[PDB]
Amino acid sequence: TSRRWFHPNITGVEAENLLLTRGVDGSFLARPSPGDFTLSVRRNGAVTHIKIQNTGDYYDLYGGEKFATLAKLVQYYMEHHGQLKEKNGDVIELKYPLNCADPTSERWFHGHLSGKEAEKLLTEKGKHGSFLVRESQSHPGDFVLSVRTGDDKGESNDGKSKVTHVMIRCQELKYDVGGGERFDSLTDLVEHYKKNPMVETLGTVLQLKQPLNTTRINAAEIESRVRELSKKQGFWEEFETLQQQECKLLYSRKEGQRQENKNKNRYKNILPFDHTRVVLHSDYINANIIMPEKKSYIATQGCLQNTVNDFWRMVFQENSRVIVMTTKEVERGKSKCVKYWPDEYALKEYGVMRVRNVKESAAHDYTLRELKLSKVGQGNTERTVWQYHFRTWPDHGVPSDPGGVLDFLEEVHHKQESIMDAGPVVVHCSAGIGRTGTFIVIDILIDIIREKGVDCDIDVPKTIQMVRSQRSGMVQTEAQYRFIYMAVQHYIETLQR
Ligand SMILES: CC1(N)CCN(c2cnc(-c3cccc(Cl)c3Cl)c(N)n2)CC1
Repeated sequence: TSRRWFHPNITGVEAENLLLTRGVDGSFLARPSPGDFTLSVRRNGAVTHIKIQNTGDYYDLYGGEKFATLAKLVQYYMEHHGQLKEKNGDVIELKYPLNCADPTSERWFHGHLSGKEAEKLLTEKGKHGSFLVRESQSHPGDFVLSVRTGDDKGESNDGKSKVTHVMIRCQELKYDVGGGERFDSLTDLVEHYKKNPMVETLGTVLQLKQPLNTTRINAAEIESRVRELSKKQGFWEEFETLQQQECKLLYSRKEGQRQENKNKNRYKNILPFDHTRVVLHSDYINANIIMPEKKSYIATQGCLQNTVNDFWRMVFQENSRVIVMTTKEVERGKSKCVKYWPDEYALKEYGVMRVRNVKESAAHDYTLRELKLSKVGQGNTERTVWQYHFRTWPDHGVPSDPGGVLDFLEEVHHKQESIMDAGPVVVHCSAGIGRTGTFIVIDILIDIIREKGVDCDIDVPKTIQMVRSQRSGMVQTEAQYRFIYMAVQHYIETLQR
């Protein structure tokens, strides 16, 4: 569970060179291509490149299956759960992950950074255990590990906290700390000294507890940050650093893997976490609760014809009053969601549930439907559910401008507020992770902003990671990540005007 097999800055020829020179039959590595990826596997003394497409909904292993994360794909195939057979029939077997040495995707690596800058950052934002690695300014080629140790966090003036700088020599492509073991990369060195902290001569234990947070920003300055991330790419490096931490979120999904529930998932290997699974009071639905660390969400898949009734049971049980569909019924020739709502003015029964379609309202980017949900046998249980069906989301990538999405979310939020103590807001697309995660993260950040104003801190990676711990693969592509950033920027600018 390390994910050292993903090389962010490698190309096809370099991957072939690595697999043949420093590898053996069974060695594999994943690499990024424009939005797609490649799994290069050594077999029979040669290399085979399998394409992995991710347009925004899921990872598509050509000749394989759909996955919410590259980590889960590699796990699925290494552990023999599935066999990556080729069109010929011969099995392509993953065996030995060829570890990468590039640290640009590590949370704690800040190349362009001086000693005084790093010490100032640690004094300001770091606490006990906060650490970072930087390039040595006095020794070109070597590095420096700056670690803080003390009692409290912040720029204290009592001598209880302090910053220590440990030199890291890079000799013959191997990293050491002036003596002892020589590690194959900065990552191995950092992990070793995380497990086995250094002890100073007088007792001080240099604990590498958490990396120094460099992503939390004040909203007012997002503009600058965006430019700082636009000058490889800033957005790309930050999103890849976020992806690197996906192997720490492979939680249990046994309920979705049950044989009774197989037919209730649109995609086989995209399942809900057990600890945030939506339980029905026939208890299974591919849905998860998303709770920001007041308004909660339900992230779920597009309805299957055999799950519409369970979907409406969920909406009723959870007392949800707002639904957000971010996909049309068919995309690029494939079906992504079954029509689960009645035609305008019509009334339809889904199992024990009943749904009237009172009125519809066609907007530029979306359609609003005022449905009335009730339970057959008791009319007192009639309630109004407002379905906001977004229709102008491109089949590939993300919108070019976030204004439509922002007004959409603003209306959704006002509607959710109009109903007192309303249940979670249901949000779904196809697999319920890509567009769903993007919309939910944007809604969370914009709610923070609207409540606390411009004078507040926002952390996009932290929010996305908190949401990913509740459903696998929330926010799928770097395009959606940059779109989140740009939508926050646009909302800040509109509020400032
Ligand atoms: C310059 C650099 N090499 C790439 C950007 N940078 C960072 C920092 N922190 C995060 C972060 C923040 C909160 C949660 C999670 Cl999970 C993550 Cl990963 C991040 N994604 N990138 C630092 C190193």
